[PDB]
Amino acid sequence: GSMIDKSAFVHPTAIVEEGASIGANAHIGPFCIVGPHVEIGEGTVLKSHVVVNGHTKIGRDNEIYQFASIGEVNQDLKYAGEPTRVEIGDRNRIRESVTIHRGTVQGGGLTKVGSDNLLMINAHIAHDCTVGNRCILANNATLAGHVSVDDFAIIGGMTAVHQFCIIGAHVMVGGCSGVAQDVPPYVIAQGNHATPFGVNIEGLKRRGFSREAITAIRNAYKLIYRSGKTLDEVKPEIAELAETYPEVKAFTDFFARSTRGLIR
Amino acid sequence: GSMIDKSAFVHPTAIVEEGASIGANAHIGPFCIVGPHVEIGEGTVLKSHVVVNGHTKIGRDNEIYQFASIGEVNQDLKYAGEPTRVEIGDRNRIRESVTIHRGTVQGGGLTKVGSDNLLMINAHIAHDCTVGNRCILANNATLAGHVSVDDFAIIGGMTAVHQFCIIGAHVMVGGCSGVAQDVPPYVIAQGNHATPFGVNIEGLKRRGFSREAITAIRNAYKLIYRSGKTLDEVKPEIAELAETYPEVKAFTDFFARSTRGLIR
Amino acid sequence: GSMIDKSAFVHPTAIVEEGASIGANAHIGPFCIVGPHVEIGEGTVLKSHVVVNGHTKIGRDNEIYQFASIGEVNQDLKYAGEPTRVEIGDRNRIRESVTIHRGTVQGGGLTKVGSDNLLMINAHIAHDCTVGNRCILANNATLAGHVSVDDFAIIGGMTAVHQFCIIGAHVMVGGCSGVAQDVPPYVIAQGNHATPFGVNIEGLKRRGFSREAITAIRNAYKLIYRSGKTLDEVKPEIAELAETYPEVKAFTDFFARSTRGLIR
Repeated sequence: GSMIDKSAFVHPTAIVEEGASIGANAHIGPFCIVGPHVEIGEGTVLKSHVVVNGHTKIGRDNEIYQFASIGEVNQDLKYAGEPTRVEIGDRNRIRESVTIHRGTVQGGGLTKVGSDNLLMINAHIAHDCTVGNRCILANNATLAGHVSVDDFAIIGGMTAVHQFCIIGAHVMVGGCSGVAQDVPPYVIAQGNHATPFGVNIEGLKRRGFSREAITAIRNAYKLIYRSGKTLDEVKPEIAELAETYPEVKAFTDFFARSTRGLIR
Repeated sequence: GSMIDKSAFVHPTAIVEEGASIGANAHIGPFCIVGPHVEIGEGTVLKSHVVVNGHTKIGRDNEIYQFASIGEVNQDLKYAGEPTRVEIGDRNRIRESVTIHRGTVQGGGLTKVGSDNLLMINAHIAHDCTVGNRCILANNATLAGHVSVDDFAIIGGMTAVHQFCIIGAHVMVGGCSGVAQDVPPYVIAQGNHATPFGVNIEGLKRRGFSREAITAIRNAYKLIYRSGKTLDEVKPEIAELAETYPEVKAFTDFFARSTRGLIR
Repeated sequence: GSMIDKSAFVHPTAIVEEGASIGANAHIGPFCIVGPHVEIGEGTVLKSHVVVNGHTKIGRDNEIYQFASIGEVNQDLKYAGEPTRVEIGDRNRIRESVTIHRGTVQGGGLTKVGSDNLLMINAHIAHDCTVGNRCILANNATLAGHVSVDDFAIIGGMTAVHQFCIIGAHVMVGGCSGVAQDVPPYVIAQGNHATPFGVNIEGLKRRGFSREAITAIRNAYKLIYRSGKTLDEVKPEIAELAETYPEVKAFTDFFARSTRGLIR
């Protein structure tokens, strides 16, 4: 851009600073503020009273509700105004009072959110987080700095995830929990600090996983949590199992990324 | 209406859409948005920065504080824009960032709030909830879909009530709790998941319950929780006790509505 | 004042009521409301969408983010509109949706916040609280009425502190906690209800405490929590220890103020 498409609507009370890019059939509602380094994709709606600023790219067909703050200065004590970034994909529902903060130089400079996510009232995405696709952050859920939340994962209401933790794909974290370590893919976690409670079987079933994939995932879970062996001992057994059941590879990929140890 | 009473005040910066009904001596503050299917009763005040929309009826002498969202699209994954409803009674104090969402077709189409309630900062009332009269939802308290909160009940700060649960009349739920089942009237509940901790005796005393009513309620509580009998066994004993002490009937009425089992 | 300094900026969309005092190089952003009894110090910024009202004094070089409410009517059930007060010092970072409420007549009439504090998203400071200097209240942290939070103390995310409690200097309260009694200075507290978990040693080290001061503080901690003696018995032993190690005096000063008993 730096231009507002002729088919975009900008409310007379909104303040869209010169340099902002606004795509076709987007809608900027009353009392919105949009900074000059913001890009808003085709079909995206900011309902009213939304602040979007920083070097922030937002994709298509998003709906962003009142009192949300996107691209804002993060809460890291070292941050000092560096031109860091936020990227948000397509078809996200970003509800009232959601906060998504910009990255830090030290943390890699980017906070990223994928597509088809539901971020419920007052959900918080800290500096340097990566949220994937089709995730749900329930009311008042909070991701601290540098947290990853992989595809399909759900974070229950009033749950806090501690800095640097990885929440694996298809994880379900129960409400009123505090997650202090990494959560392998496909697992249910609950408590404070959260501990594992088996495989997210209902989730996998609903998402079309085969009988064989669910059994294999359960077997990888048992290797980690029931076998009594060390993680070092089970890593090759899991890779071996993944030679037949491709879904089990998700564990191997996760172990490579994990830095905080596993919830146990 | 669809009209604004001559004695109502609408701030020049507020946006009240044609069709909205606004009663005598009501006050719509700066930067408020009021949709065309909203009705606002006599004496009601929207302080500033309030969004009210949907098919939403609001009674008299309410005070609604900045950054609250009333009548908004709910967070149910099946909701698709159906013209569902919110009803709010009289003399409620609805504090900053409160969210009250509209109902779902599947859930019965109505979210309802009574009168003389205090909804503290960031309290959340989900689709299809029913809050009665003289209730208190403390800071960050969250009601999931289809939750009932009966007269005089108090929900402590940072407490989540799970979908479909019934919180009985005069219940006190402690802070930092997660309520996963139904709570009988007159009971104190605390923890995650919350468990019963006797009768809300101080509450009943302050509200003018007689010595005999408090004793009778304690006896119904003991039948449920101390006697060792099944709920099926105690139901007739409680109804029998209610033949003398009318306040005990609240239990019978509650059992008829309960669907999630009792906190134990 | 009651005047706006010639070097202050007030956005054309802001509503600053006649009588408000606004200092040099202050900045009142779009859609802000500032009441007539507000004083805003030199260099203070209200980003946008901020409500400041009541008899409220705000110092220099503060940054107050969107959707924060400062000076607002408190949530005490007895409050009835009395002209009570808020005082806020210098160089505070007050993040999105923070609420700081005015005092009560019964509680002493003042809510006070010092300098160099970080109040993270949705932090809550109730009527009659006193927050000192260099404190941190993390996301969704909540102080109930009449709570004191002394210098350097940190309150973790989603943590509630109960009414009248004192949190001592250099305390660290972990996330997802509920603090129901007083916390001595220099202590780590965690849980619901929170219990003590030793001295905040890492905090003291980073803040430049000497080897001897840290040892002495640990010895006072052991007197309270390990010795098996009553608090009455240890008070003179702690005062005796403070004759050599001045930092230990913080305990004696704290005991004098404490009213709720100690977390144990």
